[PDB]
Amino acid sequence: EDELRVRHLEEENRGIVVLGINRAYGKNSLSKNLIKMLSKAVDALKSDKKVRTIIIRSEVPGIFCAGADLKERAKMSSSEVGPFVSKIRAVINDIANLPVPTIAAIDGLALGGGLELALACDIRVAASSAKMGLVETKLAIIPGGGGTQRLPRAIGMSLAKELIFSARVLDGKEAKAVGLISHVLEQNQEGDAAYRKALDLAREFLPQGPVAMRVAKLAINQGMEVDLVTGLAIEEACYAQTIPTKDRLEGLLAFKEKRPPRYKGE
Amino acid sequence: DELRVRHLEEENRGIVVLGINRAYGKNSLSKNLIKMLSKAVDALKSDKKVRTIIIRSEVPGIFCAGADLKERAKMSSSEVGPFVSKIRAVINDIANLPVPTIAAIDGLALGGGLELALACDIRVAASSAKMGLVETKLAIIPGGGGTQRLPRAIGMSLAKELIFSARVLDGKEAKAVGLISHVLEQNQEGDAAYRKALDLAREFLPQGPVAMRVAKLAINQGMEVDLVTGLAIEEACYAQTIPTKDRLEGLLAFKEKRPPRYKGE
Amino acid sequence: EDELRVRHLEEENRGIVVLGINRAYGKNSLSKNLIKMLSKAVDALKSDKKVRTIIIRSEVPGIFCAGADLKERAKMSSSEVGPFVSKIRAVINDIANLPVPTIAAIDGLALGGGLELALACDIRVAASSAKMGLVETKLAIIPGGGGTQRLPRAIGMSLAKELIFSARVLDGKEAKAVGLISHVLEQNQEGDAAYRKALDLAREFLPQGPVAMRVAKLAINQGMEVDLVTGLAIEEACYAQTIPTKDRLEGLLAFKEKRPPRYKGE
Amino acid sequence: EDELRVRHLEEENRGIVVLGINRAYGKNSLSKNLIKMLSKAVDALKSDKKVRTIIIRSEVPGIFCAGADLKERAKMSSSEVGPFVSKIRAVINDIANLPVPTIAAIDGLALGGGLELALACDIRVAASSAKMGLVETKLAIIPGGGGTQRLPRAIGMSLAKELIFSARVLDGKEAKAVGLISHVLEQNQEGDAAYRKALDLAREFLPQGPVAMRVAKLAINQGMEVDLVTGLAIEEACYAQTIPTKDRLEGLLAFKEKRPPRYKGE
Amino acid sequence: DELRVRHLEEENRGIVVLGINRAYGKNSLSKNLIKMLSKAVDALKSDKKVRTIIIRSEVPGIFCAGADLKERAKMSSSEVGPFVSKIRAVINDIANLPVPTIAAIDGLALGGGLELALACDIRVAASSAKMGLVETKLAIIPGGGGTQRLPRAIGMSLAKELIFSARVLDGKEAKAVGLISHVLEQNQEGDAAYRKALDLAREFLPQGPVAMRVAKLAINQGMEVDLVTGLAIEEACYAQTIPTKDRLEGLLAFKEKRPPRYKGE
Amino acid sequence: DELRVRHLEEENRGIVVLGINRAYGKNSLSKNLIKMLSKAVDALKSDKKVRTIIIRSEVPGIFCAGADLKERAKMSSSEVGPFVSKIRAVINDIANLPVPTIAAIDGLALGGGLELALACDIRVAASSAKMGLVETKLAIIPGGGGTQRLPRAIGMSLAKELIFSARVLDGKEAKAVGLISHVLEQNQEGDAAYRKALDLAREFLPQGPVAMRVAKLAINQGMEVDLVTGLAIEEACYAQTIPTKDRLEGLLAFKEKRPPRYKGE
Repeated sequence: EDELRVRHLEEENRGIVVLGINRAYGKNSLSKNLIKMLSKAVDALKSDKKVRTIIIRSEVPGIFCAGADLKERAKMSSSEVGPFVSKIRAVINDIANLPVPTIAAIDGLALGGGLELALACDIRVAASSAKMGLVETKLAIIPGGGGTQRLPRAIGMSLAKELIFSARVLDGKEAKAVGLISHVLEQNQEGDAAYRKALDLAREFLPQGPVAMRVAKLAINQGMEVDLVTGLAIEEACYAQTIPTKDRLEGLLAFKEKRPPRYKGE
Repeated sequence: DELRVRHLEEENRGIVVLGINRAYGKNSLSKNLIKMLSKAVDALKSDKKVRTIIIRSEVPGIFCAGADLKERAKMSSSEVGPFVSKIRAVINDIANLPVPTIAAIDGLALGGGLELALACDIRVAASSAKMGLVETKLAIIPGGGGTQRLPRAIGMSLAKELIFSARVLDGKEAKAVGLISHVLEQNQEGDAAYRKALDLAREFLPQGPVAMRVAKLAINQGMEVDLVTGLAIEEACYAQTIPTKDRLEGLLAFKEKRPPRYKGE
Repeated sequence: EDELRVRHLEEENRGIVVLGINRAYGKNSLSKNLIKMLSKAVDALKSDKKVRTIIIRSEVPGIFCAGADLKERAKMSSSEVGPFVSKIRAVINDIANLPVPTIAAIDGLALGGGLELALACDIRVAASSAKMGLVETKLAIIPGGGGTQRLPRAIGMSLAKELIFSARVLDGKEAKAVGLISHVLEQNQEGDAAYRKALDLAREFLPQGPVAMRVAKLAINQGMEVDLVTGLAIEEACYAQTIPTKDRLEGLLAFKEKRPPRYKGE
Repeated sequence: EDELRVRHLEEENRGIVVLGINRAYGKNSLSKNLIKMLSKAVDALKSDKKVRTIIIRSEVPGIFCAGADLKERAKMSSSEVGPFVSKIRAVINDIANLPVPTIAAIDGLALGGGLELALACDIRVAASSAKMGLVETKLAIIPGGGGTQRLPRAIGMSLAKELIFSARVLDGKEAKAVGLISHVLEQNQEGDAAYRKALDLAREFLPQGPVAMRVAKLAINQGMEVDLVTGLAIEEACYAQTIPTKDRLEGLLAFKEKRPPRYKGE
Repeated sequence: DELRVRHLEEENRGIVVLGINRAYGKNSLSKNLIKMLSKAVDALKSDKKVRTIIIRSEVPGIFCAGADLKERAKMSSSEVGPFVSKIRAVINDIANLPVPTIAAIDGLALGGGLELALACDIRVAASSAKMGLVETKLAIIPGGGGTQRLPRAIGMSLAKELIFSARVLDGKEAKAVGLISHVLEQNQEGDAAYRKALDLAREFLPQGPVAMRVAKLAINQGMEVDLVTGLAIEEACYAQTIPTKDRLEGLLAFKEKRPPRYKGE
Repeated sequence: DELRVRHLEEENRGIVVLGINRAYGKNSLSKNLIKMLSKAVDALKSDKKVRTIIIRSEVPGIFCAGADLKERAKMSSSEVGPFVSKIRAVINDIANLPVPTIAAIDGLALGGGLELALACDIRVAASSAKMGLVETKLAIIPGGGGTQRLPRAIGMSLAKELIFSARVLDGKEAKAVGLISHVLEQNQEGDAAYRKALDLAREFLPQGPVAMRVAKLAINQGMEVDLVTGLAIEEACYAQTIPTKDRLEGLLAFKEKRPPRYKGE
């Protein structure tokens, strides 16, 4: 539908792919079709061994993602609501599990599923003028795209509760103050400052061992959700996977030869 | 009268205030207060109209100083553990209250007092309020859930330092370590935190009663298990809002550009 | 060997034991020998009945611990690397489980296993000019001393990922900002300002009931890795161990006679 | 009134407390009034210090507990059902947490809440002609008293799913075969064979250290629901509570003096 | 034709059968069979009429021998992990199917085949059927969920012994160790397990569909978290059956003393 | 010399036997025996050639009666806990040994003795051998990890009954409740369990040593967390066998129709 663009950058950004939501007519809302294409694009990247970092952003200035489509929802029977919402929770969850580092570039409004999708990314950067929040309670529903789990985990229980309870919408500076995002930018004339920073942060990842980066992610994500001792065992298991890699040795042969390693993900 | 339960009205309709009023014992958690607190909390657990609860003190300069140190000295060792466990228990029921809860700290909050506040979803305190867990200074440990809720609320390292040092912080410091989410200058009446709490609670009033409750359950429950199980819980909680009249009124209210009229169901 | 010195301070500071890494020629790297001595000291302190607080520091200005020695590593068989790194992970984990309060005085560089050792301590104090990070990914490996677990738990998942993915090194001032350390200050002329602070902090711990302090640490460490309900049960079981102590009585007595308590452990 | 009987036995049964359900007119179903009494009797029994073992049984021949009273349920508006069922669940869980060993004597029908009640007990004894099961699915609902959790834990997930999915009722012998009960025996002329076997089993628990017995239950119940390593720290904290008991020393003293021990709790 | 998905009728209406038809390679989990399997499994997740699913083999004497050994020798080290994980993931989706699942083992079930059976809620096998995880004999380990579901199904001790020894058991032994819940003597047609499966399936058909699904969720999810969280999960699952027409029918039927007639809703 | 650690050979190569030779105390867990046991276990953790470990007593009719009472009665309150923890810690180190472990029970196995056995992967015992946890009869509770390993091994209800009644079971009863995986009639030499253990041990030897090690890790670690994390752990362990020469050998062996010859790596 062209509503979702999957670009593979080059040159200086080689190794970076970008997922851009282009559906201004719907405020980039999650229509039953946009999640299909999203779910489709996500599975594709799951196995894409070339990718080293993934940026998720919008190509519609002023808007990141307004969440689920109110229009379609009001035309859904109760027995259909649950299934559709769970579909969104699952795609958002697959995104949280992408193999490489993920960065959400919020240059605009990010509500409900929009922020939940961003919460699924490893890192979030946003313009100070961007607005985000989970307003589900004002509609007598609750965040249904993982938000009740990821928000408390990212900023703490007390603040995640207050935001969800008051269904308050924060701006870039506020989100930054509560830790919702790790970098607050000054919006530029093209309305893509968050994206530029994300790209910049991404390049910063490109020079590392592809295999080490992926298992580092796995150790962090998996370990945080089990007791520390099991987490340590998981760290050992991920570390073991970097040992028989050419890259491990290429790393050593690069510093001994005083030269930038040329990792291949092997 | 050592425990006041007020159902506010008009603009504050839906807000219930639990006020500790034991000036004589510095609002210490005596056997009696603990009993009345438990009755109060259980009754509210089943109250259908409440949309937010505020826990505060009706004695200026004092939130709650903790367990009655006098009664403790009059308990045999075999009675200590059971008693302290009753404190840990009631404080845990407060943490599980169905609706949003706000602790208004306008005075001293020590031991069980601070733990009581920790059981609340949100904490608001005056700058001049003093709070801390000084159990280690008495050769014991926080026993009202503090060893669990303090590290969870501000991180392990800071929680450990505070407990190991038995340090007491003022409102400003509490805000700085994230022990509370709102801090402000005490006012002439000595109820600044309470006034602020009231304003914050009003912000919760307009939301769907059913969704607010299951939202609380998904957060409290989900945070204590792996994320995947958490998502399943979020799914089971969301599912309960679908067949509610409220959910429909929300979509209707949105379509008729007007304020939603929620009644729970 | 004087590579790992164990000082048992006394009078005014009695109860405080200082563990000093002194391997200037190797930047306090975790050589095979060091971990062996470290493990012996840790295990010794484990059962020491007079300790009340342990401070871990370097006696080498500008260097806390550079992490795993890159020399010895480049000389290991792929089947040896794993077990070596695991020994580091294990000892660092024994430090995490020391029975009493532990403080890390970071007056110098803390990289890889060095920062991981500091993470294993209960509290971290550092100089603003001190550097620290986990740059493993740059070498196509991941943190192996527990970093993938403790870093995310201490400063949050997103920031921990950003630091590990980019392999960024922070200074004390930045570490404070992200909550990596609890106390930051300006290095003094002696180059031991973190240490002075650590010492001052440890002294705040001395007056408290020794038994209560140990089970408080047990309740917290253990409770943070399980559900809150079980954590409450743990707190109860830990509290129970303070009820039949002489110190608990002394405490209620001191309070009565309005005087300073005199604790002896039991 | 006498719908719930609490008896404090003596002579050779001193220490055994019997809780008998006596509501024949309603098949001992869990009516609003019966759950209240049960909750009161349960709450009081926790703080009870002389109790050494509790037996839950029925004063009515051929019937243990039919579960919830379908009469009241039909008169309950949808908004009242969930809260009432969670109350049955909570009380049954309190039964699961009683301090001393618990034994369910099943001399009759045990359906739904009745069986869930028996599952909250540490040990289940039943007449071979006793019938028991969770038939909620035949009513388009699910076990609501902890059955979805306790049945799978007690006899395994596969067998638990089959019983709940088919809403099958088993007899005492098939219950023993699937491990639902520990002891099964031929019913006697009195119709209280299970109860008699429970008393004998109970008497086997009396001669043991009361404190050790209690913390042992805590250690078993709590450690089973968390990772094993945390479970080991829980065992540690529980063992500690027996160390400063006079009973521990009595045990050692009784062994030396080759004579039966005389414990008193403390 | 390698994967037949049937929607039975008559007395079996509501039962869906997924049959593996690849005698060519002992129903081995080839790249194609896996893609087809995943497509069908995903399709069944949204199938709103199915009330129970049975997984079986349409090839007498063989259930599924596991991953295709021929294809494996052609994969690079970098291709193995991904492929094995795909299998582990598809087997996990089967384990998460909304309705009751029954594995009918009338033949050989090795590695992925036995792991596939472990993903089903219930297993029935002919006494002459052989099954096991022999990965260790090939210097690898069960990679389809076996190291997790086997210990959970039969216990740690027995699972390690089977995996350490890479031993193959027959239906009778599988019954003895609790690996299967139902064992029967095989028949000429070679489909005795499938026949028993259908009969068991029919036992499930009359129950409330919504209650059946949330019961399965409560059991699967609660089992992998602490008991208390598990009770909260049960509460949330039970709540979803409260506002259903089926639940009122259940009560109406009991009062009219007739068999209830459920429709999901 | 109270603990012999021998590395067998000729058909038994790869098997190491751990023998408790301390009859003057019923093989009780003395400070000294614990020190030695801990040293052996820690040494075995790096022994690159071992493929299976057997723990048994070289004293007829006795496995291990647990901690030594004589020493205990000489320890002050402050020393018991630390010592008991030391027992729990070493027994836990045994549960974590890298290779399959079999406990050969040919005699009395009480307290720490049975607990040590519970730490092994598999338990074999003579029908006449006796074992149990009688701590509660001494006013204490199992302190070697029994409160945790027993319930997990035979179920909560049974472990509670055994611990509460401080009952002693014989090999036959141990088999019936699942406490042990194999029971034999004792032989004239009084080492029937040992011979069984050796035979069972020899069945492990041919398998890929790397795969065996990571198989145990997947099983032990996966069983203590949620299934999903467990599947992730299995993936990480599976991944380690991919770049091994043993895996390739396994496939080549099959192809050339000949028994595989693994050397680890």
